[PDB]
Amino acid sequence: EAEKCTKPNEQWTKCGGCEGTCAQKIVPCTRECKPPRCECIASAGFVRDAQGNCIKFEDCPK
Repeated sequence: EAEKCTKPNEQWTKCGGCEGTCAQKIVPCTRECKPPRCECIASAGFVRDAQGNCIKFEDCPK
């Protein structure tokens, strides 16, 4: 209910900062969040690729 971005994955988020990976949907972070802006969404199922590219989880290697 907040697709105000362009390319897939990168979607609007009210709290940026840290995210998830192909091994940790949620990464610990004493900080809080980055200002509202287009970015990845771990709470949805998106992870960060070694190429620093946010991609769905099913888009991971074997």
